[PDB]
Amino acid sequence: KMCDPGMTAFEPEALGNLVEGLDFHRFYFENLWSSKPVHTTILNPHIHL
Amino acid sequence: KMCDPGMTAFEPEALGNLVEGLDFHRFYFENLWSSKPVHTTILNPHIHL
Repeated sequence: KMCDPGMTAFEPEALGNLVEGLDFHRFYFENLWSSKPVHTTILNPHIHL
Repeated sequence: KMCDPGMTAFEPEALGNLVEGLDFHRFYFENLWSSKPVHTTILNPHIHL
């Protein structure tokens, strides 16, 4: 819901390629994240309106 | 069916050699692929007619 159907993506899992859509991240939602303790921390956020 | 009987092949599994036929890929069809979740993604396809 929070992502556009034609979402553009640059990430190390794409190996320097540009990925379009949500099909690519689905593999990580299905396999890995479906789960040991994990803590995230956001540092120095900047927002441009 | 989709491959010619005298199919030519260059691939890293051939270690820089040119492989003819389908006997070479049979080892990978029999052993490895006969099976955990795997997702393929095709990027930037170009077709020459």
